Amino acid sequence: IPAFHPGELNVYSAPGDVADVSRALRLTGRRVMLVPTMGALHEGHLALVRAAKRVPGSVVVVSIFVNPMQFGAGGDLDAYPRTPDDDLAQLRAEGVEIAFTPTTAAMYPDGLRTTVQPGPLAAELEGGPRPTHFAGVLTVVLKLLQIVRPDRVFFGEKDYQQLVLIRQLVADFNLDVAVVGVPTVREADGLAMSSRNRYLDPAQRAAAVALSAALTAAAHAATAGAQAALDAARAVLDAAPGVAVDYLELRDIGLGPMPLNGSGRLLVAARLGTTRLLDNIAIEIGTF
Amino acid sequence: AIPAFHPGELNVYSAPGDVADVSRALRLTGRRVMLVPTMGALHEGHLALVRAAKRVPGSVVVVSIFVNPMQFRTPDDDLAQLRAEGVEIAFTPTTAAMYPDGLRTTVQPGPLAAELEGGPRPTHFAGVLTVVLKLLQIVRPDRVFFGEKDYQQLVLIRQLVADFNLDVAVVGVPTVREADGLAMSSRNRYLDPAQRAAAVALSAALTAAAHAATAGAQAALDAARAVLDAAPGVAVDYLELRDIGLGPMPLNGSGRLLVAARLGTTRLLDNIAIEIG
Ligand SMILES: Nc1ncnc2c1ncn2[C@@H]1O[C@H](COP(=O)(O)O)[C@@H](O)[C@H]1O
Ligand SMILES: Nc1ncnc2c1ncn2[C@@H]1O[C@H](COP(=O)(O)O)[C@@H](O)[C@H]1O
Repeated sequence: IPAFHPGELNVYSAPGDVADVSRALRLTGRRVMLVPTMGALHEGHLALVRAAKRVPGSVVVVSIFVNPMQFGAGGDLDAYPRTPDDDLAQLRAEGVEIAFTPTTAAMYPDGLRTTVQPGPLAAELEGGPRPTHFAGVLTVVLKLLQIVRPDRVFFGEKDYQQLVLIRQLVADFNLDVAVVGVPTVREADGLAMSSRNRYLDPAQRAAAVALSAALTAAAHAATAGAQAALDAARAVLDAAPGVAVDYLELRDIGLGPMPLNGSGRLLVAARLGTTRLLDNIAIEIGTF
Repeated sequence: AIPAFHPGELNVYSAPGDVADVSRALRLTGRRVMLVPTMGALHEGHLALVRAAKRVPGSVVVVSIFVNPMQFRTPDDDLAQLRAEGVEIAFTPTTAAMYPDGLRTTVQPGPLAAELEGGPRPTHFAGVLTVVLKLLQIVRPDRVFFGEKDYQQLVLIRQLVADFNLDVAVVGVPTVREADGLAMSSRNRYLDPAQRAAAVALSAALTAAAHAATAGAQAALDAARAVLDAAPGVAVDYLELRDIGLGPMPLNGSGRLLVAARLGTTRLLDNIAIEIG
């Protein structure tokens, strides 16, 4: 075990350091909570931190790691926002005791060798045109789960397809961790918080309310059925200046090879200028 | 509740959750959990892994018996052998219990899996590493035991453990051999007398190579080839000298010589440590 100062933020870069500290905490009865992030923290991330915090006896580990493996080449990785000083300041303000900030060399010392191959869900929606993205996510999350060995791991409903795929990972590899989904944090007007929102200029920011407005319109229209819900969403998106829809799909909640019934998830992705935004919402069909 | 466990007796569990719960409970009581993965049909080769696991102070030995459909049966007899060895846990899951959602998330091995045995069987090691990762997470052993017999499998499991940051020690156990050197395998019984006599060439070629190695890598390889060449009906699939991690052989130093061959319809493998010079 390296130094651990309780009630203070401890920052570890070495996998072995955080693994030792986590083990030592776990052996003395603390329950270790893990919150994977790519940094540039905002209130969406803090909702996961707080959910973790409220677990009785919890120690909270927030990982910050802009994982190269889930980026496709073409400057996306270099372009990802990095604000380490603000991130650690926020974690201190939240009472988090552990930040895990690994280097690329420590996570990938052998490059890409053994990796996780996700199931067919990874080839759809976000994965359609980024066929390796979710292998990247599931590989790093598996590694983080093995390094930290948390009792529970926290993921946002914001990245709902990611959340579902993490549940598949946990189920399919018999991982002894509880996956906790945390509801999407929104701005006052409905805009889902994201580190990419900083790339919307004033006009795009105004137009971007249409994604959440479309989804919530759809959620309410859904008493009248799937077609009514989808066409409500399309009408709002269509009314929105310079929103280019990539997809809008209503699926069963597991997003799996199962047709939609009473409970679904409506998912949208759209481009505003160069910024790709995502949102999703629970949908109940024929239910008021 | 935790499932029943009778110390000193063979306790058999088919449900992953059950062996998981028992393993956890035992870990907490001051046992070190040892895992020995098999596909049943046990012989002295498997028993050497068992005995290596047993000798670890405070060990409780978990032997898994599971025929993994993804890398492609004497149940009562296997179980009696384990009882005889003083094994306390056998984990005998069904395919449905191991794969309740079918094949979905899997492990994708690195490029070593496309080589050597990955030649004729390109999907084989994905199946192995997928099932071994699952057994590791179910049982959560302190140490997991594999035979040097399947050396490429062993090296790939070390890669799995390293790459996924798994907290388990991987223990390789030396190949158990018949009196004439042939590596023990359930496949040996398929050989007719001519083929069984010819089959001694694999181990003879490797051991010759090991001793020829004082004269350098080429002398070792040529020695092995000459012994394989003295045997009838032995179709060599490969004969390769690699470093101990199965990368390219270094100029001198330690390596591994691996061989595979087909005798009629039966495919046999063997391998040996080589020290160059
Ligand atoms: N607005 C939000 N509400 C809830 N969770 C979020 C939000 N934005 C990001 N997250 C979650 O925080 C984790 C890290 O997000 P990221 O750093 O963007 O990869 C993921 O589990 C996200 O789903
Ligand atoms: N002759 C042998 N000597 C040492 N280990 C062996 C031998 N035969 C099989 N094993 C090991 O026993 C384990 C189970 O093999 P199997 O049941 O063939 O999957 C593997 O780790 C094998 O490498």
